[PDB]
Amino acid sequence: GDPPATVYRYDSRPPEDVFQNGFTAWGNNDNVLEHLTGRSSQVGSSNSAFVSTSSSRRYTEVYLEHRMQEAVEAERAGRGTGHFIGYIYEVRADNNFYGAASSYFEYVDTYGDNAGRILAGALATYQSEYLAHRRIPPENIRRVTRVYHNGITGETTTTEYSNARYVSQQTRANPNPYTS
Ligand SMILES: Nc1ncnc2c1ncn2[C@@H]1O[C@H](COP(=O)(O)OP(=O)(O)OC[C@H]2O[C@H](O)[C@H](O)[C@@H]2O)[C@@H](O)[C@H]1O
Ligand SMILES: NC(=O)c1cccnc1
Repeated sequence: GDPPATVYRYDSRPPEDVFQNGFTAWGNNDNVLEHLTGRSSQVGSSNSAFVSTSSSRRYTEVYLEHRMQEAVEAERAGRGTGHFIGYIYEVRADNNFYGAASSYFEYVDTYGDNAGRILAGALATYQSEYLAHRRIPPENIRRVTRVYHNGITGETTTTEYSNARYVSQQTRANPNPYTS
């Protein structure tokens, strides 16, 4: 019943960056609906105040696999090399991580939605999702799984290593919804 002590994040950026610097959110837009619909992320206004994570490692693997498959399709069509490297970061959650579901229900029951119209064509999703407000320090980042895909040979290689900067502290995600 406790909030998760560990969450996961798929990101394209390599540990030389992330292990040293942590994750910082795009900007100061802490509207939960705009984030969960994807409107404030990289593909939208790139100003979200949240860093998305999941209590489900499988969720982040599916996400990684989708991006890898896009590279595979690009090579098959002559519009890419097929090369892809994706990373799944294992992260210790603390009180600055908020459950997406509870944050979403509170938000939309108060200010409402506009389904399909917040981002265009997007519904708000949130199942195993946890939102870190503004930043995840490098000290929270435990390890990474590196998935390397050779675009021409098709071989996929997976390796794992820990972050020297990780600090073992006793924390878990916030039990409460995010409120602005
Ligand atoms: N601060 C940054 N600086 C440079 N690149 C960044 C930065 N943040 C992200 N990227 C790059 O931007 C890429 C995407 O990271 P993100 O914008 O956080 O979005 P998501 O993928 O977590 O999903 C966010 C929400 O959207 C959907 O609704 C989801 O379900 C979530 O609810 C990173 O891999 C990096 O290449
Ligand atoms: N970037 C991610 O791993 C992620 C986790 C949960 C929801 N959306 C994105």
